[PDB]
Amino acid sequence: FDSFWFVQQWPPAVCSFQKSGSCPGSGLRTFTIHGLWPQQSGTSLTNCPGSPFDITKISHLQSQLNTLWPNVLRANNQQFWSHEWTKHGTCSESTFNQAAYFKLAVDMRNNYDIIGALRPHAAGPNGRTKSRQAIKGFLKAKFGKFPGLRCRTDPQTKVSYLVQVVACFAQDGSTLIDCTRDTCGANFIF
Ligand SMILES: O=c1ccn([C@@H]2O[C@H](CO)[C@@H](O)[C@H]2OP(=O)(O)O)c(=O)[nH]1
Repeated sequence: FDSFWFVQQWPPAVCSFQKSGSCPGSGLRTFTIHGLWPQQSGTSLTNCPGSPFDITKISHLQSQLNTLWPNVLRANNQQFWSHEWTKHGTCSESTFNQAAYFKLAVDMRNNYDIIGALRPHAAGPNGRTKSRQAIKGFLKAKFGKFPGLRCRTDPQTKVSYLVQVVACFAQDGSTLIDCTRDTCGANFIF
């Protein structure tokens, strides 16, 4: 791998697309971790053969993980962590063992407070239209590099909503670099 995509999701928006059934994310008001995805030549590396998920290796992080990395779609946090490890984490296991991988995601979340970086500039979430350039600009000013913005379009109204924010890191997992791909248009609701 040559870099990482640290992906955070906005729970209310994610769950807004679940028009049927329960969705725990509907009641959260902060960005939470979706995943830490190793990258290679502009694409995500997935399903690499590696070690099976072992909860005992991250037992010391259970408090932080239940708070910062909850499953927002269903009430089963461990299943989500196991899925993320098997699908993404194994691809960077040559340098980051399971414990280090989850610790890395936690440290990244604690050091990349999106709402805190937007609130002062009147760019916090309020269900109104935001500019892609403005949001990327505020985050670049605070963190030093451009983030990636990901959006989803509502099937009924065709309105675009911000659902995830990506912070791009070099292969060392600590050096921030500019992201280069957005799925958001010029404007979206946030
Ligand atoms: O909080 C969350 C956010 C996303 N997911 C993803 O959706 C699929 C549900 O079975 C899960 O497989 C997982 O897929 P991922 O996008 O890699 O594919 C959750 O389960 N919980």
